[PDB]
Amino acid sequence: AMGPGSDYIIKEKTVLLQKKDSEGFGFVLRGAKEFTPTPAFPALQYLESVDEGGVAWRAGLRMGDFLIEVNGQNVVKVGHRQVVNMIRQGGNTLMVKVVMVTRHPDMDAAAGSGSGSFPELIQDTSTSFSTT
Amino acid sequence: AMGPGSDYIIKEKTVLLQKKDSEGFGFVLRGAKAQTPIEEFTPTPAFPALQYLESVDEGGVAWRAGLRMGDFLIEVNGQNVVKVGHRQVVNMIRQGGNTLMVKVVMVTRHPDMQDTSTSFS
Repeated sequence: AMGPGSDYIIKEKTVLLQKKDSEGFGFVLRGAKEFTPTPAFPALQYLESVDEGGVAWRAGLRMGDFLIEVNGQNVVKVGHRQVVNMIRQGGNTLMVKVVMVTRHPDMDAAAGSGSGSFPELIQDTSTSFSTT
Repeated sequence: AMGPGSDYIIKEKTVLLQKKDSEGFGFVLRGAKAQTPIEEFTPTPAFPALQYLESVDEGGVAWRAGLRMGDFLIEVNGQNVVKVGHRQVVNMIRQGGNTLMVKVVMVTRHPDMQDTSTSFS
């Protein structure tokens, strides 16, 4: 439809993690221990944090990623213990499909403007204030 | 408003960042370039400000003050930056030198109808 808003940007990625038996994947999983997935909250388990430089980090995962599938099994509505079970049953390899959801201002014209209805997302840019 | 709705959890924090010459403040700032459609921007619960933290260096100055990825910048050294374009916010941060007072907002959503964490470190 026409009009402005805060759109949902759904950024999806399937990631392969391979670790040593002596390692962790380097993330903290958090989620619920009747649910409806939505863009605002697309799965019950998500990454609370990702160790900088660990396996998960180096393979691309980041805090806030929602877990969609674990080793090709859907985990969108699965409880915490059971999702933890699947990562356990997968051993030193984990294929995980995740989504990052962000909101993004869309300045598309309102109805009656005669303009088109596609998103007009504002242009972002980044500037590092990192030490390195 | 009784009954179901869209739930936003908003947490506001003001922190004082003080770094050495050898450090950066320890975050990456991302947000809207100062181009024409930014004049049309109104802050909302879903999107409280035009500039936000794309990342925060683990263990760095911002991190130790508790800032994290996704925090929205509301104020920089007492000046409101909610509607301000990226270069101007960057310059405001630079003008503060090795001290940055920043007020941020973190917005989170609830599942649509408790939570447990498990470490994999």
